Amino acid sequence: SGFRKMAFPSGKVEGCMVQVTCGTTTLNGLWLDDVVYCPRHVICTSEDMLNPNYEDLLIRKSNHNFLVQAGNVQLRVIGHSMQNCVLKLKVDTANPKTPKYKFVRIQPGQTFSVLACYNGSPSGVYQCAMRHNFTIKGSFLNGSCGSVGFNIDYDCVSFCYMHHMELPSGVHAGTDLEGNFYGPFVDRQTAQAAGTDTTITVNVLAWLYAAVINGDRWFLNRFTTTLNDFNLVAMKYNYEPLTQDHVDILGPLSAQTGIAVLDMCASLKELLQNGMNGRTILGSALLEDEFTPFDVVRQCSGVTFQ
Amino acid sequence: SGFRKMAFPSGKVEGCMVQVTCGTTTLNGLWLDDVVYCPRHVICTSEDMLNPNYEDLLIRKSNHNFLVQAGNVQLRVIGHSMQNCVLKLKVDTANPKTPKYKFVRIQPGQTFSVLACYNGSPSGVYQCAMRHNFTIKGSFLNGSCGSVGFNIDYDCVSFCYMHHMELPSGVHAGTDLEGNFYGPFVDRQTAQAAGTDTTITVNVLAWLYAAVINGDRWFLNRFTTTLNDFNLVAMKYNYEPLTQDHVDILGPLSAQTGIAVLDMCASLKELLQNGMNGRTILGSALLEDEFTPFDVVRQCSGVTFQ
Ligand SMILES: *[C@](O)(C(=O)NCc1ccccc1)[C@H](C[C@@H]1CCNC1=O)NC(=O)[C@H](CC1CC1)n1cccc(NC(=O)OC(C)(C)C)c1=O
Ligand SMILES: *[C@](O)(C(=O)NCc1ccccc1)[C@H](C[C@@H]1CCNC1=O)NC(=O)[C@H](CC1CC1)n1cccc(NC(=O)OC(C)(C)C)c1=O
Repeated sequence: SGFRKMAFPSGKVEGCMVQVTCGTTTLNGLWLDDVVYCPRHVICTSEDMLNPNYEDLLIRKSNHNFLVQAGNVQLRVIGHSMQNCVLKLKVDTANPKTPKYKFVRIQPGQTFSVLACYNGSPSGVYQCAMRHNFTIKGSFLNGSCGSVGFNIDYDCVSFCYMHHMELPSGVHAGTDLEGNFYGPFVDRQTAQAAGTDTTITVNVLAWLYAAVINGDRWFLNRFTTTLNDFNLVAMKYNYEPLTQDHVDILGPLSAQTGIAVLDMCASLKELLQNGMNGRTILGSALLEDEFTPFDVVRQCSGVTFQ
Repeated sequence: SGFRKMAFPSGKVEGCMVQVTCGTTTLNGLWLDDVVYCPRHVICTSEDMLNPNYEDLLIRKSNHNFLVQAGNVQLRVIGHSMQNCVLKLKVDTANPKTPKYKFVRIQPGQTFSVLACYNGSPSGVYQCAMRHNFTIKGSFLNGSCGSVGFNIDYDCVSFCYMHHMELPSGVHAGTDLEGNFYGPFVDRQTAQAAGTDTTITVNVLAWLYAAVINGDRWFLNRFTTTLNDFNLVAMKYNYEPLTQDHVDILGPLSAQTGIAVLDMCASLKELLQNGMNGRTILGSALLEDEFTPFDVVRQCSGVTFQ
């Protein structure tokens, strides 16, 4: 009973957070086995930030220019290397708290938990979606760079995001753990714009299934729709096209509720055309799009992790 | 920048969660030093739930009846005791991961993080407010009882909630860690209902201040109101009366923004009377009341825990 935006338990990732300082800049790093991963702009001064030549700047650095602290312990840096927009600092000690992990690049519409960290110390946890303009709607202040986003499957932590920068109107951009940016962005202090954002249709449909599962049924109508006719309306309201893959992905939820996917699309189509008429769904007065189909199943069926 | 509903990092609590089985009932317990805390109804059959005589039921229980697992390590129960609605199981092994902790009874209007667990394994984290009707808007399934709510101050975990039950409005009720229910609820299978609930006015104001700090400022206006006139309008909408102590508690956010509380109240009065005209505030189309002034200050100033 109840439906909440829910993050993964963050303990397995808390144990990996360290502090990385280079010269005047302190941010967070991720300590896995004997490697610390952090944003490469830790080597920049405020002047460098406006147009940095990272390869040239890094040649000027040595292992001892990197001060890495895990709580009250300094880790010795014995090697360093750049991979795209992240640095990899080899350290002489392996992290005893390293969880089972992998690095993944997620797709737009997929969600993950962010452990917001400052000076190597975890501060809070919240859920984010990779939007189709490759931004996230985060909560990030000075010092949060190097905080990571992740999912947990059983005991395995999949790291998918490392935080680098803020974009206009309070949204955020970063890389995967191989240092490749999500979206057309670059780690440079210059004006950069994100593309127009859109609503994540398959996620709205998942959340409408969550609503039915939790006893909110008032938006269900007696119609069905074809995929084409639905998308004609969806595009008029800045919704992402719904694909047959999306329909197929919603299958398990539609079996759980006895409401065919294209029937739910006909109810969504009516909501888009007529609005919500001042009524709420799952305690929201708008249509929510940052719950994936899996998020809904996971929460409504009690999947756990250890 | 950016403002998100944010839970505390949960790892300090994850290291305390265990599974407690008694007969056919399995739920979660909280393992601190050599004591495991869990809901006393773990000793009940469904037949016991109608009017359980907990004192008599417990007398018939052996230490051997209590099967406690921490991961795949069984803990030997060597003693048990009842305190109000919580059972205290003394175990052979003190929890090596016991954090610095306190037991506190939170006040209505205040927030805390819930670590939802099943079979002693953490599954997710989210923020809840203790409502004025002594319920919380949680997400809890079969097997979640014994999950706890907490705040973290520096390195001290203040445990304030243990989950016991769901109500016929989709909300939840439980105890403090001394086993005393919040609200008038009882741990037996009887018809129970949440009282009327009021909107937490001081929290709505704090969230409007959060909005301004993050640059979402369209609802600000040049008008001011008296405290009494604001409360005349507020009371009609089932908002909690705003006291002078509330105005004082908002002092830090008022000073940060330069917007006097009675100036902000004129925004809130206009939003109550005329609605939002299809705009959002921090991404919400309704007025959010589950952020405390401290939650806003904590998030917008970036304080950290360890
Ligand atoms: C990250 O570097 C960080 O946390 N660094 C440690 C630190 C920084 C400053 C002071 C003390 C310690 C920050 C994270 C930012 C901060 C505010 N919100 C965030 O998400 N990243 C940057 O500052 C980033 C670095 C560039 C990519 C390499 N940066 C620099 C300068 C400007 C912006 N953004 C910005 O100005 O956006 C607009 C829309 C123009 C306001 C930026 O992200
Ligand atoms: C908690 O006891 C628990 O999780 N126990 C272990 C377990 C239970 C069931 C199956 C396997 C394992 C549950 C938590 C509830 C369950 C679903 N969501 C929750 O939040 N608590 C209860 O069942 C509670 C126990 C009473 C306090 C001692 N209980 C009993 C009887 C009735 C209700 N409520 C209820 O019927 O609510 C409605 C909305 C009317 C369905 C109740 O919580």
